[PDB]
Amino acid sequence: VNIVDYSDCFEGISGGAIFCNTKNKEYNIYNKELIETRRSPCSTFKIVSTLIGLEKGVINSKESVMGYDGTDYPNKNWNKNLSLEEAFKESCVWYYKKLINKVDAKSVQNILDDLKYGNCDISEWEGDLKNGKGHLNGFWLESSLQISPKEQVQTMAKIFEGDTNFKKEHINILRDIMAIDVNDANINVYGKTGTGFDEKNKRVDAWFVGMLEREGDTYYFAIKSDDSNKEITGPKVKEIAINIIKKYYS
Ligand SMILES: *C(=O)N1C[C@H](NOS(=O)(=O)O)CC[C@H]1C(N)=O
Repeated sequence: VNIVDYSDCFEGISGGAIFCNTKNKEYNIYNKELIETRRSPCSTFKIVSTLIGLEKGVINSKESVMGYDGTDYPNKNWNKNLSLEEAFKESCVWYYKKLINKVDAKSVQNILDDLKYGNCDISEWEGDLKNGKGHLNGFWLESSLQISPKEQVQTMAKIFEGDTNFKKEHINILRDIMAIDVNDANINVYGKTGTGFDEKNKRVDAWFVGMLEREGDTYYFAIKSDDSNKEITGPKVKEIAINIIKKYYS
């Protein structure tokens, strides 16, 4: 377990990082206190909810659709019968809300418990209704479910090392749709951003969680900001993560 200084890459933004290679159990940690602190996963939960939907047969493949009903949304790309692959990359809220609401709460509870997914607290199934966004809410978006960056890495590793009961075919669908292009063909990067604002503490929850493969070695990682600046988003934290990968993991 190595404590490291990645502050140079964070360019003044408050956050932490954890990279884990489970082959040689090398844990690299920047800001250990933050890395151990549970927060809402926000849209990073789509990694797990995709697998839930696949396992329960709500969806079947990266082409699978959820039956768009014509509702008007400001994001162009949400206004169509988009596939799993597109809904994942566009973080289409209605697609993933419809998906999870076809699954009974006990099945979700048991999968989160099996994955050790943070506090596994789905008690506020409907999410943070006080923000006014109604059905564009859920337990995973600044609501009851909370997970630490370290626990995210532990979950990612369990899934992608094949230590869960999720089907290999379903894991590979997730892998496909999480693949990122980082303009470096000598590393494969996979991940998902998340963005939320913690109203209680007046800080962002900005995430980039995923994995990294470079010549036989795989690193599971989670980068997380808790800055008080609302301009700090998951996309911004993904930039930071990419800088760290290019600097230290090439
Ligand atoms: C998830 O974090 N969300 C869904 C969507 N995607 O965010 S991302 O660009 O960080 O991946 C918009 C923000 C957020 C939400 N408010 O639902």
